[PDB]
Amino acid sequence: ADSDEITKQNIEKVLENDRKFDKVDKEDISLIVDGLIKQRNEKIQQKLQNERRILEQKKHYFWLLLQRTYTKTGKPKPSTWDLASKELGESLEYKALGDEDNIRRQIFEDFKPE
Repeated sequence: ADSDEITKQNIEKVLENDRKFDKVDKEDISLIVDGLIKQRNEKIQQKLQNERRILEQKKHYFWLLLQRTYTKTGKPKPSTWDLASKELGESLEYKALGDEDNIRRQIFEDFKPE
């Protein structure tokens, strides 16, 4: 979907019908293109939402790990994630977001315990 790859013009060159365009107006060409671009955007969006569902489960489990390590009363939530991460990273749930490093730092500060 990303960049549409000039889908309208590539489809419009096909909609010339090997240059037999003589019985189709200019209105038909644009409307078919707009439908194909919208369906390409929808197909991209549905796939991206499937990736998000995998991340939603891991955010709760990492929050459960951070709560087990840094509870309300037992260990205070660090003021800087670098101090936290140096002491956190033996446990496997911080390693389960080791490709999602921007998410793991944000959800740590935004944990808000109790």
